[PDB]
Amino acid sequence: REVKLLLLGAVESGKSTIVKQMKIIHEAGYSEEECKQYKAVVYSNTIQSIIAIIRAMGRLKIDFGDAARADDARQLFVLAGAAEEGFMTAELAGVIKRLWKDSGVQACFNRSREYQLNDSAAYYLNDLDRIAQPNYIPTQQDVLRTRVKTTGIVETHFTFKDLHFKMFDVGGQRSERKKWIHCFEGVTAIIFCVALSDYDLVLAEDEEMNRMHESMKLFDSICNNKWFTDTSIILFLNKKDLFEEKIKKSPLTICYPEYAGSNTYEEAAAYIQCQFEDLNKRKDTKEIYTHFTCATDTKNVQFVFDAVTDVII
Ligand SMILES: Nc1nc2c(ncn2[C@@H]2O[C@H](COP(=O)(O)OP(=O)(O)OP(O)(O)=S)[C@@H](O)[C@H]2O)c(=O)[nH]1
Ligand SMILES: [Mg+2]
Repeated sequence: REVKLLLLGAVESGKSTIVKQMKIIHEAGYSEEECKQYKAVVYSNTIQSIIAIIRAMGRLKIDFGDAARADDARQLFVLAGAAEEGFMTAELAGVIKRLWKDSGVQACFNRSREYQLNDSAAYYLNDLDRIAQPNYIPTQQDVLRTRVKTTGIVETHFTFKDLHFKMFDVGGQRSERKKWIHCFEGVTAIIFCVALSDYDLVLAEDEEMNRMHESMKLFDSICNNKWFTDTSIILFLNKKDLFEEKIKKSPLTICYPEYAGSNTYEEAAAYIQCQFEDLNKRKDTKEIYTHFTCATDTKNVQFVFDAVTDVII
């Protein structure tokens, strides 16, 4: 009756967002106290995002659309400290707001594949007025959108379909992957997450190795690990919503030079699915249960997880 699910995957593939979904779906979601706890993370993610674009503008040599933004940018650092403490003055919000609307800033934002930027940058920045209002309390989506690198082993429990689930989540960054082996015992099923949107990105840890190629190496390792022969391997080709948006303006050939299909979601998605499933060295004896997901979308995850559970039995 107990089921141990181990979430694996490279950095920022969406493993922890899936864990938060289990809370939203199988419990009653984040309470007011828990949401308030996330208020400091939302604000630091937001400042972190705008500072990242402003930093990038310096390296890439992009000017502000209006010279006036220069002192707004300086006023940003003077007031940024407040943010991580969980406070957002109308003045700071005003400063971020004006910065986010600048064409030079927007020009740099659109070049975000050239540097590291929070996936939820536009989500928070576009909702500045809401998140900055007095007595703001994060909504479940706000919590789902927060980014905090995972270190250590986070364990979560929930009951679904009469089964007692014990879900384990670990971090995907270099230092943390070395510690995955500590969770290899008694795993009922592994949900390996992959950010489909990584195809045109370099690692936060390196820039000559394509993030998806790294994801492929990790999957090749796990999937084929004989220790995992009787463990169901579920593959979540995640961030399908960002992939759909990217495929229209960024060639999949960057990652896979041999790709002949068109820049359409359906064709490119199927191609990546095949790339990963092809790594399975025992296709007739081992089945990989693939699902396309958008971790932040509760409904998608709810139906996908219901499906995965039926597979687990
Ligand atoms: N738009 C969008 N954002 C997503 C999706 N899945 C995850 N995210 C966002 O991506 C960021 C990273 O997600 P997270 O769950 O922290 O990744 P992780 O794999 O758990 O990363 P780590 O813990 O190894 S470093 C978070 O801000 C989360 O809200 C998705 O499908 N769509
Ligand atoms: Mg995590």
